[PDB]
This record gives sequence, C-alpha cells and structure tokens, in this order.
Amino acid sequence: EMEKEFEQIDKSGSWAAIYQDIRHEASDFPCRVAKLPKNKNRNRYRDVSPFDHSRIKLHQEDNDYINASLIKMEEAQRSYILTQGPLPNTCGHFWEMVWEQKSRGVVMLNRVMEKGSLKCAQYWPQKEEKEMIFEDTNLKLTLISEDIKSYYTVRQLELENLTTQETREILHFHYATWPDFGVPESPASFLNFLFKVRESGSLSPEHGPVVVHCSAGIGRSGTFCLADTCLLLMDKRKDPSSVDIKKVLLEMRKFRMGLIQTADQLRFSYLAVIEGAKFIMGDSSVQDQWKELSHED
Repeated sequence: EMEKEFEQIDKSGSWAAIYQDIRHEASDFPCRVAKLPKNKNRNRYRDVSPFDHSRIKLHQEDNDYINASLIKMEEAQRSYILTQGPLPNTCGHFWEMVWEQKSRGVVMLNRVMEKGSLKCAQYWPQKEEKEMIFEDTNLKLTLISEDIKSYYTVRQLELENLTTQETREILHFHYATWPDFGVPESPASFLNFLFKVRESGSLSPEHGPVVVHCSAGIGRSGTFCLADTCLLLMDKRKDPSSVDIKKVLLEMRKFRMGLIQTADQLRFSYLAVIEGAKFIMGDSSVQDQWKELSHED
C-alpha cells in the first residue's frame, strides 16, 4: 500500500530521507552531446541535460540537439517527452520536435515569468491575428482558440510544415498556478488538470508522445508524468497495491535526470496517486468533485 507507506513516512517525518535515497540511487548516464561547446546556447540550465541514450534528435543535418528526453514507460505502455522551457533561439527546434515526433499535446506547467525571471520563451502566439513563423525550421504556428479557466488555459494551435503545406492541430495545456520548485494548490486541482489532458486524446497511443515541460523540464514535469504513469499502471490490473511509487520514479530517472526536485513534490505525487485511485477503482463521481474543488469556472 502506497497509502500505508505514505503514513509511515509522515509519522516519522522522513520525506527528506526517502527523497535523498532516490537521488542517491538514481541512474547516471552520459550527456556527451548536451555538453558539446556548440550546444551551450541550446541549454537553459548547466545542471539539467538529457542523457545521450534517451535524448530526442532533430531530423535536421545541421545540429540535431535539443534539450529533451524520451521517457518510455515500457510496462505502463505510455511515452512522454520532457524538455526545458524553450529558449529564444530554440523555439523553432521545439516545434520541429513536436512535428517530427507527431505529438498532439503540449503540457506547460510553468508561467513565462516566475519569481521575477523569464523561465521560458514566448514560443506560441497569444493573438489569433498574429501567427508565428519559425524560419530556421520552416514551420508556421497559429492560435486558433483558447479556453481560459481560473488556473489553467487550453489553447488550440495549428502547426503547419511550410515545406509540404501539411497542417496539424496541437492542444496546449497551460497550468498557471503551480509554483517553481513547489506543489499544486491541491490534489484536486492537479488531478482535474491531468484528466483534462487525458480527455483531449493527447496521451493516446495513436499520437506521438505528449510534450511536457516546465522551466528545466524535471521538477513539475516529473511530478506530472509520475502521477499519470502510476495511475495508468494501476488502471491496467485494477490493483493499487501493485504500484510502487519510488520504483516508478527511479525507472523514469533512467531516461532523464532529476525528475521530481523536492521531497515535497515526491510527497505530493503520493497524494495525487492516492486520490486518483478513487477514480481508477470505479468511483467516477470523484472527477466532478475535483472539478468543483478546483474552481475552474
């Protein structure tokens, strides 16, 4: 039981210990490409790089590097792409990645400005009538509509490969109230956001891996993927007890360093999986309760 384990860790007040244990055991793989001098200005943070074995390669001959990892969860049967907040010079790379990997959804867990600093380029258009064109990767991007909720916004985007004139619809899920290095206001509002993403079809196997990012693409991004995968796993055999949260996290950290950046984020992940189990185990009414409790409008 994750619920049993959770209480033991709370009673003894040992979340920091548990979390430090995961850091001590996490995988360590080379990040040779990310460290090449020609890629310095493609990385937002010197200490957050993608492993060479799991990094996403751009289909261009010039420089295939982007700070982005493919998290392939074999047992759960779901893939995600975790990446940093695009930089001013990598917004074209970012949308080229979306195109080549055939993704249908982009989950953004951060705001453009956080704690007084710019954490992310403004890589999508805020006005229908002002589209964006990425000359370096020959892509066009157009805002088609928005659904603005109280703490998150869903945007419908049209992405056009300008070489072939083929268009694609991308769903942008923008979480606005999740603090840098912190946790969401409640399990209910996190799970309500997660199920909005699930209900869009973006995590389906007919599409490419969903792109998930925050600023560095590890802390908030890691929390989002860990909860989803844990919920998907227990969905598979309707067996909450078969899910070991720390083992899933460690398996995820085989594909990208540093997923989940604080002990409280680890603790939150437990809360979210524990609450979401209610829905997995046949109480469909809990989804509306989350929506209410979240106050999206």
